[PDB]
Amino acid sequence: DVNTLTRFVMEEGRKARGTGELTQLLNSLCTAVKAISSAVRKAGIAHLYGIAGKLDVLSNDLVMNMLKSSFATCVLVSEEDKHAIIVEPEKRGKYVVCFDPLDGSSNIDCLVSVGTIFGIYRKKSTDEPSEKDALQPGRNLVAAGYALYGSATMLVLAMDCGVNCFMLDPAIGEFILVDKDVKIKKKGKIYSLNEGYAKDFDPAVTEYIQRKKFPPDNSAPYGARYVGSMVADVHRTLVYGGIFLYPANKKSPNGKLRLLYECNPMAYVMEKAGGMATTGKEAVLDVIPTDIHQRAPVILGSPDDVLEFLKVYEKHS
Amino acid sequence: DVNTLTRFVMEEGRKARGTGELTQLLNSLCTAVKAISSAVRKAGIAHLYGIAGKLDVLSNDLVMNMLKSSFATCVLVSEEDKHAIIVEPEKRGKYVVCFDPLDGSSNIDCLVSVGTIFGIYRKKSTDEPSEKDALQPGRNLVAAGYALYGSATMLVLAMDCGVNCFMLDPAIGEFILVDKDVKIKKKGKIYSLNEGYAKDFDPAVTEYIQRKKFPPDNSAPYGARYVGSMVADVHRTLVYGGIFLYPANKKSPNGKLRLLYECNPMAYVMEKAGGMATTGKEAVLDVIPTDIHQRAPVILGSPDDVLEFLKVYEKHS
Amino acid sequence: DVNTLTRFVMEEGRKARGTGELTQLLNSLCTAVKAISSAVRKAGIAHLYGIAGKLDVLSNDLVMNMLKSSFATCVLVSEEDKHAIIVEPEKRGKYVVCFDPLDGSSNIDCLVSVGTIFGIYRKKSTDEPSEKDALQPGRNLVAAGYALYGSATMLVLAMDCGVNCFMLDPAIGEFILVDKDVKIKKKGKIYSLNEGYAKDFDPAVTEYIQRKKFPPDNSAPYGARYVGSMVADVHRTLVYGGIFLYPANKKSPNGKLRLLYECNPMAYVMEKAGGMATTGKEAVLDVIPTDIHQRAPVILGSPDDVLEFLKVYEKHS
Amino acid sequence: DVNTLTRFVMEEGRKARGTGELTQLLNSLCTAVKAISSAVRKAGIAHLYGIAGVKKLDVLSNDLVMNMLKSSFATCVLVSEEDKHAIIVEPEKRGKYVVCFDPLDGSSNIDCLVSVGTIFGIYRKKSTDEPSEKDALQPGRNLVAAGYALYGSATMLVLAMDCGVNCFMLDPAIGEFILVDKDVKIKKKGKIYSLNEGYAKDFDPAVTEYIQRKKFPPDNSAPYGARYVGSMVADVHRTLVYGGIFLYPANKKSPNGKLRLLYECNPMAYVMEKAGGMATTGKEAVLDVIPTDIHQRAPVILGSPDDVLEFLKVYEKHS
Ligand SMILES: Cn1nc(Cl)c(Cl)c1Oc1ccc(S(=O)(=O)NC(=O)Nc2ncc(Br)s2)cc1
Ligand SMILES: Cn1nc(Cl)c(Cl)c1Oc1ccc(S(=O)(=O)NC(=O)Nc2ncc(Br)s2)cc1
Ligand SMILES: Cn1nc(Cl)c(Cl)c1Oc1ccc(S(=O)(=O)NC(=O)Nc2ncc(Br)s2)cc1
Ligand SMILES: Cn1nc(Cl)c(Cl)c1Oc1ccc(S(=O)(=O)NC(=O)Nc2ncc(Br)s2)cc1
Repeated sequence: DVNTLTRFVMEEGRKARGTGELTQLLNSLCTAVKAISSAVRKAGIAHLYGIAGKLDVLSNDLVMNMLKSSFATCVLVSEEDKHAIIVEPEKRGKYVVCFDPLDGSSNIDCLVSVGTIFGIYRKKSTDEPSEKDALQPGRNLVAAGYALYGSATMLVLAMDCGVNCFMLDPAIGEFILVDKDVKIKKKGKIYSLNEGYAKDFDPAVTEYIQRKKFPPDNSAPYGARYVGSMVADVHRTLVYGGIFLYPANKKSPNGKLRLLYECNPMAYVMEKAGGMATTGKEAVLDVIPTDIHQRAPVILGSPDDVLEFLKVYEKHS
Repeated sequence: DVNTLTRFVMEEGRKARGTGELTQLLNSLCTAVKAISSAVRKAGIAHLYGIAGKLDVLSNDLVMNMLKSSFATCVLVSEEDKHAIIVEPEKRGKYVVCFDPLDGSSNIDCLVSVGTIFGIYRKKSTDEPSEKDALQPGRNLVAAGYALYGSATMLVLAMDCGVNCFMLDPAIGEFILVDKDVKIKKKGKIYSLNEGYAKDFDPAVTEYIQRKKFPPDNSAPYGARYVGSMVADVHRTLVYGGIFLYPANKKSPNGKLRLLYECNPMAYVMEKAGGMATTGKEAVLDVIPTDIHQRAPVILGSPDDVLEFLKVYEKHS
Repeated sequence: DVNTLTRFVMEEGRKARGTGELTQLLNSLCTAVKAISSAVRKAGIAHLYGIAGKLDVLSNDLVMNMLKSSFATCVLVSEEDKHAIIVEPEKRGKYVVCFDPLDGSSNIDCLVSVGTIFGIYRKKSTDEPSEKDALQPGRNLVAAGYALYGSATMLVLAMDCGVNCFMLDPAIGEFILVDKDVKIKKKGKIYSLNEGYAKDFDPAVTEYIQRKKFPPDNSAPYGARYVGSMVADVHRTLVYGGIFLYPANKKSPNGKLRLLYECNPMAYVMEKAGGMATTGKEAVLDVIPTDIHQRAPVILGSPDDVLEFLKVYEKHS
Repeated sequence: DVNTLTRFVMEEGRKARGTGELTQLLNSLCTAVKAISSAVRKAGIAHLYGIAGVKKLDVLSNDLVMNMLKSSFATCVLVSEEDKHAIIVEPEKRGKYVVCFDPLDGSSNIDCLVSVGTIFGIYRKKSTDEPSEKDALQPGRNLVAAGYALYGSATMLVLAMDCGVNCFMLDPAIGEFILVDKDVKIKKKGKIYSLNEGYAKDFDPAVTEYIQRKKFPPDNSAPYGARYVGSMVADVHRTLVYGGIFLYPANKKSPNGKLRLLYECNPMAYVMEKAGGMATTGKEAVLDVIPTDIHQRAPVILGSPDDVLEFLKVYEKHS
């Protein structure tokens, strides 16, 4: 039987017997994602170039408006907005959404892959909506994932029962279920990070990457990959295995990536696929935020590889 | 005024007052690229998954058929085909085409950037056509370039008078002139290579990469990017500046990339944009081929960055 | 606020808080409509014509497979099938759907307008399903409507509270609501029928056409339009006003158009918009079918015009 | 072998060993036809209805056709249904051709999603005077090429020239016109007539009789069927594809007809003849009328050759 994202979400909703508010959220999110992809692939560009005589701003506008009009959300935290967004009373619902509307849109001049990342939280108190409702630990996530605008457009959706991958067919505007319940390899052969920052590496990271290149035994050295776009680099790790690092050093003791709308959804997708995601000191999903735009270090991927990193990291503790 | 790819090539053809055989070729190749892009973006994939009840092989078949049926070619070399292709007598024209129909289609499961790379030669010998007609050095190219199937679909077109970039507008299926007479930065700040082969690196490469991480003049360290797909890495280098390296290792004593339909078209675009491309001993475009699938090492990019590598290279004899 | 067809159906579905089975139905039907439209507009025709080396049949297969796999249907009557289709046990649900997957596709060689017409009924008995579940009169319709593949693709959806029109935006694959709670004019200025059949006209129709061309009270005469595809003509009647006639004559005492999947869903749309639809003797919606493929004559449109037709009609006994 | 319109035009242009001006012309028109098609299909309508928080279609269509032709460097006078006076292309962008076009015919009923179309006729500039409006006052006999885009259930381009008529189907996945029907010819005699019978009370005595013969044939053969979409491009292309007759004739209230000679009557007549059909005004051939005004009207009766002749026989009985 053929399966779409919309058919998938309704069947899970009927199993759980909810009211439908979460499904209205996800459907709005898919629709916004399809409009973003259309703009990213440059539909209608000939008109700007004079046939008859902004991209991340538009992206944030498509996601914002579609969520407000869903009548299912109450607080929206975005990489584009300095303060959290409070939905007006007439359009209010019960969910909290943290998103990066166009991850990697800084290097979009080289036609690099870009993506939309989201984490969806349930609102905990009945107090007036405010920023405090987005300050939950990654363990509290209801669902999370990302859109990859790569050679094709794919939506990866993680929930309690696991991770599923959907492919956008642009002829009809439908996400097609193509990979059910994916699990990451127990141990990989690729390591992923920016080695240009070598002089600033934490001493454990230095040794761990050295062990990937010069094994003390006779194993094969690892290969290396780094796109510079999180949605792309993390998605390769899921599909091929290996380790992804944007770690802490003395210059950025808390890392560079934002915890809420980058680190948490990817940590969630990883753990639901059998992987791990750590800061070195603790699991990313266990961190309690105190600011919506706060940073977190992250090392994620295959479990044997993260354990091997934690072994070196603790050796230097 | 709006300019398209077809209008651009027709304008250049009347300037040159040629017959139009090259125009029919370029038009045929552009049609093949618009077809491949539609396949890479998964248009119509919903039917494969039963809505009504290989990709690089297809890419190879689309480029093969459109070039044959243009009546403009006589020898065709492809990464998918073990031997060169001899075009039948009724469809022969005066040009020779070397192409990789879907470069990077190995990592196409991680939705990595993929692309089509091509190089165009006027047949040189008057002999009956054979594989020897594709063994010309890259200096002899009439035109060269690539389609990058990234976040959007772009065609980069290089010729004697320079490099032009066209953006595919899928709404109307037309390439739109968006970057006229493009030039690479004189010097960049990103380096690109697979550091997993560090244990097999030649001493010259070992030293040059050391200089990128720990600069001797206390300048800021370069950043590193490595997609693992040549079309993406080169286009990022072209759009931003910097250096791209795939040198030899123990597994590849003659280097890894293919000279005919990977290294040379990229050497041509670089030099036509003001960049450089070397193997260490000589310019890639100066290499005289003896076998159609032969390998070459390559270091290319911004002119100041490649000169700095060769300076280190001659230090080690 | 922007509204899509999917948002419209879920919000109405939550208004009634039904099980979700009818929503899973309409979502599947909408998905088939987008697929038909893409093939009707000739997406991918280059592959059929050998770029790398039926339409009503595919249309019927898309609607059949998408409805079966919705788990919301058990009996399906289609213009393409001699007998009704009984859904297999594991996929049986509670709704009955009548559809013409591609109305007017015989004249598709002149690129005339084509359309999909559908009506949805509820299962009548709790016994095992059979054809009798589709032999309901039009008065029982839960929903009905049509897609018009014209200069654009529009979905007109009629239900208890009235009729709404949605426009397919092909860039993103979403139906956008453009006309809310539509009503036809009380009286129009256009009549629509095949006047080449003048020789077989009932005396009443002849007189009614006489008064439109030569008004006895010197009002201005009506204009004439006749496309020859029912979905197109009916939609023109709704948008501009007037009357559409395919009536009974001595040769076809029961008309030409089919009652289940052409006449009934169109009569339903008209009445829900403030119009009328008659066979001359009674309302179309009051007709009891005895065979899934039985015919009925139809006169529909503006209320003053249907009454003026019946006025002449009753004078002639 | 697969054939596209761009490949087809480059091949014919190379046979004739021309300069390339006419191919650059048609290529610009094909692109204008694809942008119009994309707009008529309502791509991007979600932005007009507030999905993220303009021009009428005939204004955009006329702007698209105008801009692409000027920028082709192949034209010098442009007559459009939208513009009162002829347009003289500025000196730096002048070429040798004159184009009379209707950019979106039938766009009045576009609210009922009726078929719409683009009609065009191409002339070479004849005189060596500085270009002016008079350069468009040539009779239809002078056409280099003519045709139409029909934005119907699919988008098709019909191109007529000296050697005949060819049809291309737009594949929107790649944006290419694909040659699908080569060298079309209309049937010698059809079974469909096309005109607005609602205005019967003003009919000329012959048109009354001819339509009388089609509904109640004197030889008791089967009657013709009637079709009238109300949009010229859809109706005429149906005539070409299936045969029959299309009529918009003269009456006492409109002695010169309603349709315009330059950008409606002549291009449809030209396509008809190059496919084996006829097109007449009753008194003379459409292609033989010498205009004195670029927006002057003409009656037109066109379609299968045998069907048009039966009209002219009735026409002359009434002198
Ligand atoms: C928790 N989680 N995370 C993802 Cl990801 C997915 Cl999937 C998923 O599973 C649910 C759970 C609850 C809901 S819900 O609360 O919205 N319930 C409904 O929608 N019920 C319906 N009734 C009629 C129709 Br038709 S659907 C939706 C999806
Ligand atoms: C050399 N180079 N490399 C690229 Cl890339 C491009 Cl662009 C370009 O420039 C030419 C040069 C020669 C030709 S040609 O030899 O084919 N001649 C013609 O096409 N003549 C025509 N006549 C009428 C029309 Br209309 S076009 C085409 C393009
Ligand atoms: C009857 N009619 N005809 C048309 Cl046309 C339309 Cl609109 C319409 O309105 C309904 C009424 C009931 C249903 S239903 O029985 O399927 N119920 C639900 O779907 N409930 C849901 N719960 C959560 C989510 Br989310 S939807 C569907 C549509
Ligand atoms: C007269 N007519 N009507 C239609 Cl319709 C068509 Cl088709 C057609 O036939 C010509 C004749 C001449 C030209 S032309 O004068 O523009 N010549 C060229 O384009 N020559 C070329 N050289 C290299 C390339 Br490549 S094409 C264009 C089309």
